[PDB]
Amino acid sequence: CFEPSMLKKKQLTVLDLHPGAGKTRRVLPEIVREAIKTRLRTVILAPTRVVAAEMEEALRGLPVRYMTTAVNVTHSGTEIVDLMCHATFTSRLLQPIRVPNYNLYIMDEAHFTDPSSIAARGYISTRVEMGEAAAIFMTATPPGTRDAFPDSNSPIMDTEVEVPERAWSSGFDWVTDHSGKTVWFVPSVRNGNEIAACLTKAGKRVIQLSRKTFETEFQKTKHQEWDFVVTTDISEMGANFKADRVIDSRRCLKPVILDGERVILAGPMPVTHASAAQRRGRIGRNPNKPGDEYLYGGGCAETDEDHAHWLEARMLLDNIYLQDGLIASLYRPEADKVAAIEGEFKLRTEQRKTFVELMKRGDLPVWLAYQVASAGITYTDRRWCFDGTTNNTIMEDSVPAEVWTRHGEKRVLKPRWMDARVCSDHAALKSFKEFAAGKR
RNA sequence: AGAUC
Ligand SMILES: [Mn+2]
Repeated sequence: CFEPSMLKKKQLTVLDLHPGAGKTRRVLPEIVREAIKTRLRTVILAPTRVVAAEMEEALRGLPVRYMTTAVNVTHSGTEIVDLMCHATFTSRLLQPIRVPNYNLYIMDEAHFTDPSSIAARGYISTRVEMGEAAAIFMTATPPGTRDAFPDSNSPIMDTEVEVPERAWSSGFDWVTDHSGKTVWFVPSVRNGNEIAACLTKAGKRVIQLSRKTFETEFQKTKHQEWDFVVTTDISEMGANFKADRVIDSRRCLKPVILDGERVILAGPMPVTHASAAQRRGRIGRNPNKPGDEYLYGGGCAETDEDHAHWLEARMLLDNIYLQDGLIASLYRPEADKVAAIEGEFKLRTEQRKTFVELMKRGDLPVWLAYQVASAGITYTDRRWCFDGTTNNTIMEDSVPAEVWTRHGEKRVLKPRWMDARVCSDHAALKSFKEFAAGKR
């Protein structure tokens, strides 16, 4: 557990705190109050807007500069503590700007494998190792450890069973015979839609959660009755339910780079241990309501090296300026997930600004932005969106999607580099069509 | 699938 000793330079502390143990509502305030007392320049790193909003609740009234729109408080101007999301921190490290020389970095959910979180751990741990700063990483599953069954406030009954992943008409009576409340993690929105329809058909009350619907739908879990929450991994962090069962497919979709050539949303494939621990961690939280059960349908992923986020983290970190041209390393327990030589992705000055602008203003995925920038293409030149090979054609409703270009021509979306994330769902395609049209 | 400005 935490002690003020850990606030000295050259100390990186990983607080292994199991789900429900108090990372956000107990330990984080404790750390922040001591940093405020001792006037340490501190940044708090939340993985998501949601967790940031949860953080402000727990830090209510303390002098914290919230560098996120997810929170709106009056700032005194004397605030020495900043709060932002992992991706915001990493993006700002990429700008030609003045990053404060924070003495203390506090990262909550330090297992997050978003490429910007991985890159932030690399930068932060390198700065600690150089003697410049102190850092505290909090998670239930410290990087480098593979325990899918961490401790809990109340004992959890874990049972491996065949978990249905499609609509069913028989053979799974235990799903619907249950009279409690179930949180069911599914690999995708479309997959949860089919299961939710099947459960609704059988007379259950279902709330569905995803990135696209979380805002409006999650509050319903607080105020309406419900039998099932069917959720994507949106609910792995910063989401809590009054449930007594989790059903876990133990699968996910994850971006994968095929042959160095393109990015697909591979799967469904096994989740990591960290993600299984988070999913299981939705229950077993209430010592007054024992009896919770975790029903899971397969193993966890033994190697995450196929995940594109590892290489994308190195693309960010190779281009984050440290000191007179040094390059930060990935956080050591995770450094073996990428086999690329040191500095392989460092871009020269001009191509680097393009990569940065492609990601921030352009909102392209890291891997894609890097392909464009490293080809010498300028930010506003969108011709590559239309001149790929035929197998790069983006479909809409099984018909080649089309775009009115800045030159008043209707062209089929066929990007020179295919990254499935630009058209994996409706909002993504819409954002990329605007990009291909020259609108941002 | 997720993520930020
Ligand atoms: Mn927490």
